[PDB]
Amino acid sequence: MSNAEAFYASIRTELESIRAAGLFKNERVIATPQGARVRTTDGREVINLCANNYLGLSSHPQVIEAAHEALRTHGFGLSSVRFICGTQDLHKTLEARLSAFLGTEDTILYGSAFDANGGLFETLLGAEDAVISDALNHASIIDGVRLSKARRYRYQHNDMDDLRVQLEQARADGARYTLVFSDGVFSMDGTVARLDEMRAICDEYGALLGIDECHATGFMGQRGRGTHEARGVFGKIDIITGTLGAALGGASGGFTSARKEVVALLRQRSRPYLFSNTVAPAIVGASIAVLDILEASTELRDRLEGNTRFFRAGLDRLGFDVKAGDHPIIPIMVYDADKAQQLAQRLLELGVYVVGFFYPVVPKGQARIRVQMSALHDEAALQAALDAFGQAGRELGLI
Amino acid sequence: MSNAEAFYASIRTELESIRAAGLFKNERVIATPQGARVRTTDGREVINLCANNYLGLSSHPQVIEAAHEALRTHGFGLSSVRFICGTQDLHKTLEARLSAFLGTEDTILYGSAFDANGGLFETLLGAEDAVISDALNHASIIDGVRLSKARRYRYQHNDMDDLRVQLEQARADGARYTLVFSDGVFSMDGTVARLDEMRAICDEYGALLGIDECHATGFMGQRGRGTHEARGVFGKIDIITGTLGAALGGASGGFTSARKEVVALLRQRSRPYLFSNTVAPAIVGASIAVLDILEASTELRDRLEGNTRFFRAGLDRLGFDVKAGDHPIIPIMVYDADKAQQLAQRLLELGVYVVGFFYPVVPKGQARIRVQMSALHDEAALQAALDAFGQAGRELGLI
Ligand SMILES: Cc1ncc(COP(=O)(O)O)c(CNCC(=O)O)c1O
Ligand SMILES: Cc1ncc(COP(=O)(O)O)c(CNCC(=O)O)c1O
Repeated sequence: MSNAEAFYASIRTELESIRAAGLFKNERVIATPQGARVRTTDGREVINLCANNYLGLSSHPQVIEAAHEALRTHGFGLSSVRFICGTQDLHKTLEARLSAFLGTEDTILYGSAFDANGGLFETLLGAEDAVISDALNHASIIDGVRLSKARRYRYQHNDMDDLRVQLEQARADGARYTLVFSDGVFSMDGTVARLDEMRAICDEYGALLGIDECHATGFMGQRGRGTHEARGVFGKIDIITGTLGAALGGASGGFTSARKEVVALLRQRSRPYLFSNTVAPAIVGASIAVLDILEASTELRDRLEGNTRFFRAGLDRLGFDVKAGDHPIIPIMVYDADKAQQLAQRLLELGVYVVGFFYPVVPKGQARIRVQMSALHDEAALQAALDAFGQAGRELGLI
Repeated sequence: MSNAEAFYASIRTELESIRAAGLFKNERVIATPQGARVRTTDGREVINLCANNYLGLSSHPQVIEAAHEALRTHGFGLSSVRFICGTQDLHKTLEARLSAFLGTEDTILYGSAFDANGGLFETLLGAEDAVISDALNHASIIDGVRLSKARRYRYQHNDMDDLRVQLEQARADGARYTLVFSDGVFSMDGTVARLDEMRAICDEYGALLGIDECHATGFMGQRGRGTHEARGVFGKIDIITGTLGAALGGASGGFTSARKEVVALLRQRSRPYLFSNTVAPAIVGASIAVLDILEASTELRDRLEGNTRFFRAGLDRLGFDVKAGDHPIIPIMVYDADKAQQLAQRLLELGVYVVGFFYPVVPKGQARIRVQMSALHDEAALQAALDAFGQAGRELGLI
């Protein structure tokens, strides 16, 4: 046995253990555009209830047409980072429009929200500084923090008292600048960070407040500006990182939105911005069309909150443990990972497309289906899916 | 004076410090698609010699048309990670086509090569293991390694004796598995890793061999398959990370190519694959077309080789320290940062678009112009470029 082939055996052993634990993820091959209804390669049409396509913009024909026109005017790829020959007029326009949309001075585009978080903390903070994360922060945030030299603190999920505890220990530890950072809306449980309280706590200690808005931008808040609008702290946020790949088009891209001087240091120093490709022209162009759509009417936002309020009441009535208000992320807890695999595959047989969340995506013993509402869903599909959840929820002992 | 505002003052001071040092980067706003000639929003049309558009596919009409078709048949965004509802038949087809193109059993798509590198080492290696890196490895590789718990060794740039020294030490320090990782072609100086020697040196120690192929795929090797083809080690590479945003279209996306079990574990466990958007349908479809073009004929990479040997030989006869031929990346050292921005500015006035390279993109005191060849250039442009380089070169003291 050679070391290299030994290595491949440890990999194959690891892959076999993951199956045995029921934790192996199987990809489903979709044959159609993203949509509230979708078809797999077997030709079966099913209701998609697990997409980040909150506002239906992923296949919106005006967004689609703006991609066609940006290809015509501005080409397919740029094959360059921003500071060389990857900045088109489109990127500057989109950054201006996102900053106005979000209430910030400026905005810097990244290839993904993952890389915005990746290149944020190491650029702005040093060994003398502290970052203090909600314990449930998205993986991209944790890895961005791990790449920084900052001192790290974690506070219990949504626990404003533990947040005060950590800011005390961080100040005691001699922190110079302190950044409190959290998902605006949490990926896996739908809860909404208490930004109004956190803005107050931050001011008291003099800490910066940064949020990750991937699951808020476009629909949270009366005008879909984000969690900070819904919490009454619009214009009061130090750092917004976010994605173009959820409600704002779904294709690719991310951003950091902040005061002008923060954004300016990120262009000069942030590693993903210096060393990774610019957002593709058709993407930037369609994102500008997305902002025109959402600033013209809150209808899509309102429709989402409506469908959500409907489908949440529905799951309440059936005996599922869902709070039943608004929150387009409806986490249906099943704890056991094998149950989650069963429920996902039973619901697929009854014409509903959802997917099992289990470790390492969610913690062990806390498996779940993450149901995700879209503004696309019509009452027929909504009522249809409730029947599939009621039936499958009874066949497998959940209600 | 509040802590928050003092932080912003720090950022402002640092920006100012960057500008005083001659290290502040200013983006130029291009109003046109990417191509051999380009026009900025001030109307001036100029010769582009600093794109990653090595094969000219960034605005190739068949690549633009495939992206058009994919928008029609498969939509704009998927707004989902792969294991949920972000997998279309296109992603499976491109992963298959790429594996065949590169000589590997399977491929896993990422949002970028930056993320492919970011999600590799932490998923495959542990604290018991070792990574040995060429000292000039790309920032994305260093960042991926930093995120893993493996022990880190560096060998001197392209120094095969030092690599053996590190392989001994890593063995003497008790490494379980050892992965030797390197740029295929190096970002900032165009040198080509000595994969033939390294595959042999790796084999002595049973170390793995991994390569970052961003500046190679499409055009390195007789059939353009990679640096490994060019060194006669095709099919003998444990790990290939690489991009779709350079020679292969220039829009977005990246990949890791490896044996079936590595790729399978990357799907199960790689954080950017789990937690960041799938590649957009238009980019995957246009990528499948890109491989159709490059597998039908070698003319584009052949015209790239010609354009390079002509231009490298031309700058040599002009007195530039440039050397030989065949390396599409032509570094032109100026050392001083100011001299780098001046040279780039003077070349713009003479009708050539290049950009100064300086810290932190390259080391302090080692500023350069990174000329980059494309297959797109006619000899009238390459000749007008040479005249522009001879004039600006002798005006600023370079020749
Ligand atoms: C060696 C290397 N690796 C990874 C990346 C990241 O690629 P993506 O664009 O796919 O993230 C780059 C980008 N380098 C761009 C340049 O040299 O200008 C690179 O040069
Ligand atoms: C809070 C949060 N932050 C960052 C990211 C990364 O975004 P990009 O896809 O732009 O890299 C995600 C992805 N979330 C995927 C999901 O919830 O299924 C997220 O949920």
